Amino acid sequence: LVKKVLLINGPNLNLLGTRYGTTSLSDIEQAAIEQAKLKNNDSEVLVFQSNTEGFIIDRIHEAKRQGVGFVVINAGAYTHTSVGIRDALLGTAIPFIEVHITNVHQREPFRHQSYLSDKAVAVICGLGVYGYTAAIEYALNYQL
Amino acid sequence: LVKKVLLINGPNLNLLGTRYGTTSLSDIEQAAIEQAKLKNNDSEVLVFQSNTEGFIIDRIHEAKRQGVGFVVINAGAYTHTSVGIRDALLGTAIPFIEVHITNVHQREPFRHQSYLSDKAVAVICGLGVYGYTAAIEYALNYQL
Amino acid sequence: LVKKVLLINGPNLNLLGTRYGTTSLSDIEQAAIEQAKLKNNDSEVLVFQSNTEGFIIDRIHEAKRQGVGFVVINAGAYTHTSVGIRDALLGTAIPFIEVHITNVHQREPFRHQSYLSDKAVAVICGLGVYGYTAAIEYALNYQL
Amino acid sequence: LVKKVLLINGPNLNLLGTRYGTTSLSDIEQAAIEQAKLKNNDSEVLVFQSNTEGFIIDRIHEAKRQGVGFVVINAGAYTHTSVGIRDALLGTAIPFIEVHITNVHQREPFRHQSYLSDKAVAVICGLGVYGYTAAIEYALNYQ
Amino acid sequence: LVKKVLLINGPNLNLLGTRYGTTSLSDIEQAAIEQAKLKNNDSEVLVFQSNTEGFIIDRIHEAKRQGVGFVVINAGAYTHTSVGIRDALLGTAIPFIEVHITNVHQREPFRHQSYLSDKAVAVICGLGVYGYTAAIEYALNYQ
Amino acid sequence: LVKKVLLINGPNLNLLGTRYGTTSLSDIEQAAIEQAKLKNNDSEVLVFQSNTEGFIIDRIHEAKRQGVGFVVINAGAYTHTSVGIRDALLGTAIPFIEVHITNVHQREPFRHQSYLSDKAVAVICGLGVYGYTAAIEYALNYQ
Amino acid sequence: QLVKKVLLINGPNLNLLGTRYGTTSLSDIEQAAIEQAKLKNNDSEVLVFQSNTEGFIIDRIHEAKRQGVGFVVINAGAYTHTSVGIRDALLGTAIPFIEVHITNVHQREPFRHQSYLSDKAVAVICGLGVYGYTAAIEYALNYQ
Amino acid sequence: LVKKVLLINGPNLNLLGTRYGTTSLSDIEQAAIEQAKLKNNDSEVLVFQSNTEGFIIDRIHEAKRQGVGFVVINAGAYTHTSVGIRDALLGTAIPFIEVHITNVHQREPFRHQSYLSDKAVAVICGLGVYGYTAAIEYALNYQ
Amino acid sequence: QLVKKVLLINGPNLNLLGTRYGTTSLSDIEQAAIEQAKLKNNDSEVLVFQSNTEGFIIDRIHEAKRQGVGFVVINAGAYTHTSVGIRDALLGTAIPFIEVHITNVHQREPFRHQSYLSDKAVAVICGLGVYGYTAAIEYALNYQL
Amino acid sequence: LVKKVLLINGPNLNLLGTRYGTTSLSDIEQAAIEQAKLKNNDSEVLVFQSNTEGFIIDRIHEAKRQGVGFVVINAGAYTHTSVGIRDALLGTAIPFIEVHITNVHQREPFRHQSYLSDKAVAVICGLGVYGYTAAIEYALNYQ
Amino acid sequence: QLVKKVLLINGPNLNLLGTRYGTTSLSDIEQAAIEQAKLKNNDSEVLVFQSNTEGFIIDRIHEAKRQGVGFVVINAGAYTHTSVGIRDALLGTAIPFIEVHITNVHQREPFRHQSYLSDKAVAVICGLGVYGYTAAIEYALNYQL
Amino acid sequence: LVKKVLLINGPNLNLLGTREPEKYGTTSLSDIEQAAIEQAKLKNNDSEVLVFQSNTEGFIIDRIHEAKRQGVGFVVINAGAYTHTSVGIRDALLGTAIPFIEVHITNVHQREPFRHQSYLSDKAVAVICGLGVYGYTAAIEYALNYQ
Repeated sequence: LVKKVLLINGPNLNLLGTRYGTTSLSDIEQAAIEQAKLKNNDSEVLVFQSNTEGFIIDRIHEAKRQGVGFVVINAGAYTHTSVGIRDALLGTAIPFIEVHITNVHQREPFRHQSYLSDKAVAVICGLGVYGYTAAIEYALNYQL
Repeated sequence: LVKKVLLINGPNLNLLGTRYGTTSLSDIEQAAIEQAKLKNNDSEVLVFQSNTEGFIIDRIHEAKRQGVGFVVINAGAYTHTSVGIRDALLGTAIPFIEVHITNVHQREPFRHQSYLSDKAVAVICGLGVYGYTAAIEYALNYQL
Repeated sequence: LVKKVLLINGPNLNLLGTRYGTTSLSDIEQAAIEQAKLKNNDSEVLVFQSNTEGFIIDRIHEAKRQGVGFVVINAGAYTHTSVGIRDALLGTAIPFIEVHITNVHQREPFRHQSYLSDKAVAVICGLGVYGYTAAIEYALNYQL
Repeated sequence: LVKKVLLINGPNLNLLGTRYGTTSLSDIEQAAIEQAKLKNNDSEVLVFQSNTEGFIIDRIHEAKRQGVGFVVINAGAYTHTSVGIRDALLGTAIPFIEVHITNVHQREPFRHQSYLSDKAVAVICGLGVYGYTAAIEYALNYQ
Repeated sequence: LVKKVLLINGPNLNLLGTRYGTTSLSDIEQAAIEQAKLKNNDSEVLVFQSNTEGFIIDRIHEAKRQGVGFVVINAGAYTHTSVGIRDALLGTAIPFIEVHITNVHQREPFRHQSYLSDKAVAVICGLGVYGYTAAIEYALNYQ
Repeated sequence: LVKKVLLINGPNLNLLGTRYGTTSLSDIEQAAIEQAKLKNNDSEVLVFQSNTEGFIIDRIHEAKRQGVGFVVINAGAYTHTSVGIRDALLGTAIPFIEVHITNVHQREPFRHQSYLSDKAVAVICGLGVYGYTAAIEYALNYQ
Repeated sequence: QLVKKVLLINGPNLNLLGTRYGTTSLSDIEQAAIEQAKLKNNDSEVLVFQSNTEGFIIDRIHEAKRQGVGFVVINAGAYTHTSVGIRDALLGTAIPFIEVHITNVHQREPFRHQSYLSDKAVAVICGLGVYGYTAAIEYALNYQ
Repeated sequence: LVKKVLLINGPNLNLLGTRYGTTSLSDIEQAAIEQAKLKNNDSEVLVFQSNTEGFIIDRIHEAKRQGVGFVVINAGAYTHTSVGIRDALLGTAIPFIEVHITNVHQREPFRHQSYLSDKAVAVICGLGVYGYTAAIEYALNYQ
Repeated sequence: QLVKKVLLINGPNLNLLGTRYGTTSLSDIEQAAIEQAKLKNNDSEVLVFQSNTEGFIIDRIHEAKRQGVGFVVINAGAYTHTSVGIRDALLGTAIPFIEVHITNVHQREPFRHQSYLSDKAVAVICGLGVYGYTAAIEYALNYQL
Repeated sequence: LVKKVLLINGPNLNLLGTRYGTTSLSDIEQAAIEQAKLKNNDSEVLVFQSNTEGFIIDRIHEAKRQGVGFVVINAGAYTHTSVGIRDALLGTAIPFIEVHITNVHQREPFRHQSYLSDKAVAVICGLGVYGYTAAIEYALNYQ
Repeated sequence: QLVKKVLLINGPNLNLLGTRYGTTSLSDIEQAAIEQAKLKNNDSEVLVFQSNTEGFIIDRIHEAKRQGVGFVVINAGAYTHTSVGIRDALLGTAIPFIEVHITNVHQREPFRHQSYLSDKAVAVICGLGVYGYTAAIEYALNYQL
Repeated sequence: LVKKVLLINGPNLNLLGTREPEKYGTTSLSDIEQAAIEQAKLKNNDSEVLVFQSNTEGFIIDRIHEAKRQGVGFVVINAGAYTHTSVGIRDALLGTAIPFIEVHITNVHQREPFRHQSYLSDKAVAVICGLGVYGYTAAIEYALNYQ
């Protein structure tokens, strides 16, 4: 049963929500950190965001070294474009759930393809920032 | 916020799990009925399952006629095939979440297309039975 | 010269117009009946609606045994998914007209496919409810 | 309530029915001029036919200078090839109905694409010549 | 060795042959029943036909409840559109054979797609009604 | 047998050969006129070229009034784009042969599609200017 | 009035059955077929052919026509997906035919789903194992 | 470097902008004329507009004949349908720039394919009416 | 100078015309071609070949190079649509060629629209019936070497 | 009107033209800086180039923080592959024009897809370096 | 233990290298490979085959199995793009194989980018010139049974 | 002949040894690099192989530029994932005009269709794929012998 979970957010996700509710990246991350703290059995949620593909891959490599046992990832645009992230998650063999805040199926068809869905444990989309909470409950419940 | 959610499971879903955890349709429906009751506050989850497309359309008209304010739906095979169910939801104007117990993106490509996906609030898939639970949390916090 | 005409409407048609002018399914049916009576030569239009594919197929079967000479059909969603309805029409050998109240060509690409059009005598589409009236005028003047 | 309708037929339509019942283009046009005549209230149906794409565009342009409120068009072959005719109807903002005498869905897959349908108010096909009468009734009743 | 075989006919099949021999669904149902009697070894063929998808699914479910060990199915139209029936067969885990009386490959390219073939044990198409007999012979020898 | 043949050339072909040998449109037209005249049996080849689709359809219509019994056509770009010409040949019911001077399959993918080839008696393409001669022999021998 | 002379043709690689799933050999299938016919008291016959070379199979079909063969039962193996020349020879000699496959090709790589025989075959039996041939010979020996 | 330039506008462009600001085709044609007059070095910009494919092909041919060195062209609908125009600019060998007032990639995906882009010297599009000015500056500066 | 030696190849099943739609046999065609050259009365020649086997037609094309053949007129029949190998034989010996189809292939099943020859042939005549061959031979006999 | 404009150039662009006319990236950057000074009203053009997708994303976020009013961007390869750059421009809501020095439609089919075009204000491609000058002129005139 | 008996197969047209782009011939490549095994000095052997006829290459694969060939290195030429029959022969006899192209097919017509061998091959080397064959044989000769 | 060869390995390749060993083997990236370096040493004519690996697209592009500056005359590259996604790498290789060979350790053609497209293959001198680590050695022989 998983104690170490890493939340990753991809490009542009630092900009929520400067433009549709004031919910920021900082919020999501915090709520995730606190989610685990509150199980009080040393679960931990580590957090990372970047706009660089390679850096997200670097972070995933790091995660394995770190004994991270699950990843909740919202790869933002990189979902549609990055085989590299897919190969990283496969490569280090860490199970993961793909999060999208909005319903991608509502948008441009290029967004309906993902390089993560078919290898994710699960894909949550359009559940809002709550979608990160649901993934993290799943994660903290998953057998090593 | 919503007070009346309706859970629909489509064809074959009565068969779980006769064949991969001995978790029944019956269990899912129950857990959900409970989920709302435990919210203390006049929330309620009605349940339906049919093998027949027409009858599921019928149930969706029925749901509007009785003020159902949100649907959580696993259409099973019908996700890939039922334009009629999409139009029943659209035509009654009830928001909905598509559930899939398993991760469809892992399966045959025909199962990658859904006629519900681009009109749903969200689509949760591969989160196991838990996915009904998170659809229901969301539903019960959705404003009318 | 055709006496017995059967108007069929498909799934969700029961629902006009509760959401765009207060023109109900019931109205269309009535108008269609009166059209045939108001012809004075013992013409007649029978009416049917269902949300179930199988039921529409059955109704087309009895329509043969009942000697119906022509069918005017708004199949609603089943236009795009029902090879059964198509085969029933071919199988009983009743000529038909496909009706769409609104212009399907304005809508999502999937709705441009029909399983009726290439077998229909005509396709009227976007002419509003008057679509029915023109189909029936045409029906009534077609040679048995 | 619309009063000035223009019936447009595209290429080859001049040749019905020289090859399935003696019904000429000239009949369809006459029936349509007379249909408005009978409405009894200062409706009018103007008629046009050409085999030239630019000419049909030219016509649609002048339709708007003339205050045509609605078009009923059978673009013939141009249904499947003419973005310009689509753009003319859009550019002058005249609502329209698309008519085909026979049921194109019965014919070659190339004829299943139209550059009109998705901008048309309605599309009637396979209703035979009655298709035109039906479009006009509709036209004469619109906003 | 399999003792209980279910024969399912889909939508419109009740209509053979009203219009291409004098062979009805009732006949095909009856051949099939006798065929298993004649074997002598308490084999059994149960029959079903329905126009409704959900009802054919409902039946496949019942079929497991009943110990049916093989299904010979001519899904008619539903071969091309019914993922629900596919999942019923997979979900009850009853091995099956897809029959078509006529040769689907000779027809509209949409009829070449099936939701059954890739999971069927065999597909027989165009062998006429005998198509059913072959499928039952095979059924009655499966382990 | 056919006596009256119409040679049509589509857009731009007025410009051979100004850029892969010196042969001009009026050379080709000359040769066709004489090919038929030199039969010595009151055969006749009429010639036409235009850059306007509409006018090429007009001409194919006149050709029917004229009793023209076969058409040899090189439609230039219109091959790839004009259902209207297709439908004029079909609508007047004149049989025709499609001629491209250069081998079109050697060129851009779009030029592989034609709206004439599936309705033509034949397609000669890449046989140089002589393609027009072979088409006219063939024409002049048809029923 | 029924067919007497029948040609069983098997294509490339089929000599190799079953040397890798159970010891039923090509010669087995060929002998069973010969004996199927003789067992009819009535002068039917099965001729047998196998070849790895396309041209030779096409030559054999020409020869079959010279010999007054009224029906071919063919398993073209790999050539089913690649030989227009074989399809054109059956069409060319106007001999009817049933296409056989021992295993269910629909189960396999999508390229194997397309045939140059199916749309001109009388029937396609595929996946009925070896009995596939037997049933094709019954049908054949009963044909117009 | 190039002295004589032909600005062509295709179907429907006569209508700008009667319907989205008051810049008329005529304003554009003028500015372009004036643009080349101001260079004072003897440049010149001829202008043409038509709704008929054939006529634009004719015009392109005459421009060759009168030593036009560059063509700035907004073909409207014809970009997406006219292989005939492509073949005219190719056949008279005159370099050319494709202009679109509005950003075409924002619209219906059919308007994404163009039978000019891939042979044009440049494609300017969505830069508004200035699209024409820059095409011409570029034109007037070209070997 | 001009091409003096021309090989006519016919592919599979074409031995069968017209046993099934006028009595014009494969042999009639080959004779006619042979006669066409002889009649230029100048030491031109048409050599004729037909097989049902892809390999053998590839072989024949190789031989043709050895023999100094300078042009091929080919009706590959069904191999038109399936045979990369014939295409590469013609490319690899670098003999120029004309594709001939007796009937109009564009009138038939969509798969017959594709050819592995058309984009490398000097020309493709198709639908001009048997005269297709005569025309390809006139062209070939006038081609510059 | 806009005062602060950002010139972004993507990967490989620092290599011009080290292989097709000596015009370096520096040259283009200065021209652009200069264009704005000479407007004499404190318009300002900022410049940035990177071969790293993440970093161009960083830059666009930074531009927003700096109150950049408009972006003129040649994303080089990243045009065809980077949903991230598009979402950064969408995310910060800075209007932009896409530049390509060469005419990309002349090149491989993949270079015909852009993840910028349908969201850009305009797309200039093939005017060579003047392309940047035009995009900047336009930019500095945007309200 | 390790593969002792390797079969080198070359498909249609390859017999014509290099008659048109450097003088290296089929025979050269064959000889080179025969010697490669000889030098290992451990009773390894390369057998060689070329044919333009598909069926004959299918037959050669069967014969190989009967002979106990344990690896095939094949440049099918054009048949790569068109022969399910060849593919099914290597699958059928279960001999592991490597697909060679002398030149880089990915640089050529798009049809040449599809192979019926690649997804079943151990590796595919292309554009590595005639060395391609040598690299394939080195690998073969180290492959465990 | 060529003297300076640059071996580039793309993202994830640094995990050779651990990464998906059923598919990629258990020889580390470091061993592949050392083997390459020594391959050139042994040609005994002052050939040299230089090595580079990054998870970052931009960094690989930077490196390819750096290589023209240092007179590298040939590239042997396993772009990893970037084979299927990086037009930018392709443009860097084309912009510096350095010849290259595309290496795949596994046979990509047995894998997901996405992996059958490459943005290097059609411009590479050769593509070697599925020869496992030997792949690298053979691309390096090829380079060291190239004009």
